[PDB]
Amino acid sequence: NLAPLPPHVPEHLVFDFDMYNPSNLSAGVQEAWAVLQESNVPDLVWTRCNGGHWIATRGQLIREAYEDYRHFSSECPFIPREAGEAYDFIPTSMDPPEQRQFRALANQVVGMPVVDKLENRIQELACSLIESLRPQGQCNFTEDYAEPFPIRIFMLLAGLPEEDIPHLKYLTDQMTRPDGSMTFAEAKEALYDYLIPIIEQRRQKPGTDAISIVANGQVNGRPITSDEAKRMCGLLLVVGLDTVVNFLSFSMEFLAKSPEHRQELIERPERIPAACEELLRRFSLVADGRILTSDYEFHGVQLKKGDQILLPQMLSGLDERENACPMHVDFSRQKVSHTTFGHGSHLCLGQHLARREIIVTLKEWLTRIPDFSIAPGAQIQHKSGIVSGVQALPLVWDPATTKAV
Ligand code: HEM
Ligand SMILES: CC1(C)[C@@H]2CC[C@@]1(C)C(=O)C2
Ligand SMILES: [C-]#N
Ligand SMILES: [K+]
Repeated sequence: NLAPLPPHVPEHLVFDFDMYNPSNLSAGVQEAWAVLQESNVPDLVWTRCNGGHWIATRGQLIREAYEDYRHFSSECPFIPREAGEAYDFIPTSMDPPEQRQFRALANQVVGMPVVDKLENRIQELACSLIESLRPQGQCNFTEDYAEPFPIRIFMLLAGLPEEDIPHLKYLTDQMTRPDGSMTFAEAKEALYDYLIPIIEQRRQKPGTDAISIVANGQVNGRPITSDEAKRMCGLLLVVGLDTVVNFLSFSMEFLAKSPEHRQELIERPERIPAACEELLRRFSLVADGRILTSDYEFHGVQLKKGDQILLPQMLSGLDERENACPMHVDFSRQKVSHTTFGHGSHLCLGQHLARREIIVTLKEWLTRIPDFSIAPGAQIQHKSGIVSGVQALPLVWDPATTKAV
């Protein structure tokens, strides 16, 4: 399904890339997107897939676009256009200066101060989940750890019942990697339908959970509205149930296939934090964008008001121009460059919580299960979208090679 080429788009810039089903997906999602960085591909191309839109292929352009919110607005951040138009989460769908006031409040429920407060619970849950799997000698990492670890921590922070995970998780997945049963707009409404009654309930009987803090919060000295609160909590649910969950699987998949890298972290534990950064670069997984506020000449390309442009956060770090031998994983990499957590005024506010969950996972898993690998004959399949992920990751190991402690 290719949309008719717009009149202002030259044919030499056409590259029909499908962000929801890249043709080289079987080789790994990151490898599939990297095709946009081959020698014969321009720095900015137009794809006729998913309604038609621009795609910045190099970190230089991606960073520049994210810094220039006057021309590249977050008002319509998702492709396809229907999704981007329906997208109204706060503060991701806002541009400065109005965005800032809301970002401050959001930082209050996911900022570093909140991570320090969860420090104990994060550490405890990781050890508990891993210790329970250790004696089994096998696991389906995606649903046995990757999901429950980050999600239970989020559900506790938001004061929501763990039994609501299945439903909420399904909805958020439809917003980033839709299966076709629900449009972005339908998933958003379902999400709001779930939150509306909860927000009102907590505005009446204020609690200490993230939702209560947002619902009874203030934005630059004035009371937040129920509508605004709803839009903020919606974003929280999505950011709490998708990114970290998927990134942990890309990292564990890599460790399972690389006995040498596991040994390195076992013999030199002080490199874990640095390894986390190298993995964040190599297995970057987000790709959203912006909409043009007006006609604008960008790097020799004529963009028209209303045009959508995908600015893959994932591609900056894979750009050979930013990191030599980009597909190569080296924990000793001197200057690790990437935009995995975004760039510009929307720079991820939960990155401190994400790094903590990643580092804790690396340490506590290798400490107990230093030896493991992909299940016999298993073929790990990835899925592409606004947030890419791993469909399943069956792992196996010899229980006698593990250490309970
Ligand atoms: C490894 C996982 C993570 C990655 C790769 C990631 C990535 C991103 C990126 C690329 C953006 C900016 C998107 C844009 O410019 O439109 C973003 C925004 C944001 N992230 Fe994360 N994130 C991660 C984890 C988290 C977690 C755990 C939380 C908190 C529960 C969180 C909360 C947020 C919030 C609130 C924003 C919006 C800030 C704003 O729009 O001003 N993120 N994230
Ligand atoms: C593209 C994103 C990672 C960013 C934070 C969560 C996400 C899925 C959004 O809807 C905005
Ligand atoms: C952030 N997700
Ligand atoms: K919108």
